[PDB]
Amino acid sequence: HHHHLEAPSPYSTLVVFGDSLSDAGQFPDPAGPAGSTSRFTNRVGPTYQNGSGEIFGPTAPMLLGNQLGIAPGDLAASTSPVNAQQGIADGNNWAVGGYRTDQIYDSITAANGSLIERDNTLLRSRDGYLVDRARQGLGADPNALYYITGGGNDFLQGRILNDVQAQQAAGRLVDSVQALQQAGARYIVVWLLPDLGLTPATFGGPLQPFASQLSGTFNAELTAQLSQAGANVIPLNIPLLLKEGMANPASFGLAADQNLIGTCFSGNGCTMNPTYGINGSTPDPSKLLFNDSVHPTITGQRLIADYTYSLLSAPWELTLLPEMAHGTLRAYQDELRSQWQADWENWQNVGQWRGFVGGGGQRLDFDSQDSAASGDGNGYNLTLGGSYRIDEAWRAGVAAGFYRQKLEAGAKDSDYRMNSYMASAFVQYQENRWWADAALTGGYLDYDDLKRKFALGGGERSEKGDTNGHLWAFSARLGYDIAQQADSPWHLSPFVSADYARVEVDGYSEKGASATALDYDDQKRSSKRLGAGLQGKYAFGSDTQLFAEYAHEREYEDDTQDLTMSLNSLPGNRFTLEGYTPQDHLNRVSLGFSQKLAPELSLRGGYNWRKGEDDTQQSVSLALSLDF
Repeated sequence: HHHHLEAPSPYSTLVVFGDSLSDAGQFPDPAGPAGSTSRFTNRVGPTYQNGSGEIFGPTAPMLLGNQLGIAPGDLAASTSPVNAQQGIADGNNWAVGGYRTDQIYDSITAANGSLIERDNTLLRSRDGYLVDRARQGLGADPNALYYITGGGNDFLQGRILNDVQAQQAAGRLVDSVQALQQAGARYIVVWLLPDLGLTPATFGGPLQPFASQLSGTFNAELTAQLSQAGANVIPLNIPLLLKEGMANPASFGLAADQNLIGTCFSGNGCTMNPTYGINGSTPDPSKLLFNDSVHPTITGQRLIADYTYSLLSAPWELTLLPEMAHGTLRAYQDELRSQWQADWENWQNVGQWRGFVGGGGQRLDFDSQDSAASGDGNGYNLTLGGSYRIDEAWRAGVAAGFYRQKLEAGAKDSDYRMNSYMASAFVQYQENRWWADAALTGGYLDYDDLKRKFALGGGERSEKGDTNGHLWAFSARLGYDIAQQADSPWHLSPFVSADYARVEVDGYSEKGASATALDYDDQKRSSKRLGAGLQGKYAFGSDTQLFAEYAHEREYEDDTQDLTMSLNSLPGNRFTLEGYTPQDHLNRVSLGFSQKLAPELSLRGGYNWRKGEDDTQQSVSLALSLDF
């Protein structure tokens, strides 16, 4: 039910838990305009000063939810006193600045677990997410995206001083994940803890190394526990992303000449950057990574959002790959049918081969779905074949087609290219106004160039791969000629069709092991179609003929597809996301002509138009048909 102007939007809403990394505005903003709320990142500008009247900017989950088409009201905090006083409805972001792992857990599972308190005074309180949901006979939302941060405050408060404590803290994070899973949550984004030695807070200090190694221990327990929790988690490899940013800051929109780990924008608990800091020569928070000692600036927030989005948006394109092959398979079949329609009531003599060679172009055009990217692309093909008239009423033959198809899909025009090699054996019957077709087709698929592009750092990043696949299909149809007359100049025939087609594309691993690089599972997509149609043609005296057909098909394999994958950098954490949904209806018209160039030699052309609810395919062909 997806609007075609919009990007995909798989999720009913975004529900968030965690700490200051994710808080959307639980606490009042004492130094902001009336009704302001606090987020832990820079203010929007132009002055960035406290008391300037400027609000705090957005945090990653807010930016992400927006990208994902989430209702804005959902992106607000869950328990702000400010919202209550203002009459603004509570949102789905339960993250609270200051929360340790145990508090994050309570905010999900416990009575009065969502506490907003400043200086030992309770500002506001409500029951943990699952508790409030339960008081409506509800578990988690099976269609929502869930999103969690946490662990940092455990560290700040000195509750993590050795490997054991770090592992225990990672376990408390996982407890939260499991609580949601057990409650029916089906998609959970989870942060690896950032490398805490690489924050202005500890960087270059004596705590740095112990900070870094305890961070490692935390994440190793986190990924290992999650590996065995069986929850559907999309892990964010934040530490690896940061290393990549450090090595190449300009690619993330950060200043390449600055100390991005040891200086911050605001100067709160950290060395203000002299150039881009709030009171520097040219203040610009977007040029820096850290707003204060641990909290990311607007640029960091966008990076986190874009990083999560790149992972989430991947299946919306990868799931289009089997659809490229169904596309070329169907164009291949159209080209064959065109030959049959030119041959309809007009076969070669008994015992004699009729062969053809031809080619053409095709276009694929997909509109965006809830879990599928919009995309389009051109291709070309070479097809040849031959039939042998066995008998008066029977004919058998074989055919082969080479198809080159490209597709540009997604926000950044990811570039996908495919070589399809198909062949078939077919049989035909026509006797006494009855006619019938049957075709067994096989195919090998070479996806020789797979370049996935996505927004990142105000620019774009690409990940690359190539893969293989194969397909097999059976097609049949049956009709009865309305012309009583086997020598009629025109023939007109209603028909029913049946089609099975299984396309399978092998999984593959994108090259290298960047933080954004994905490894995909095998993919398969089946089509079961029943159709009815009308075909006809008119001969203008043995030299020229025109034929056409219309068909309406029903897809019975119209379940939303899904793709299983993992980050190359985190091989033990596989997750499954939704993709292409085959629509259940398609309509086609085919036009064609045959013109004799000589006794035994016909020139033939075809045009095809296929329309589903979310796509349009087109193809044109030209062929020569000679008689042996």
